[PDB]
Amino acid sequence: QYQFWKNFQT
Repeated sequence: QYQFWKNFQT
C-alpha cells in the first residue's frame, strides 16, 4: 500500500 511512494521517490 505504500511502495508507490518508494518506487518513485527514486
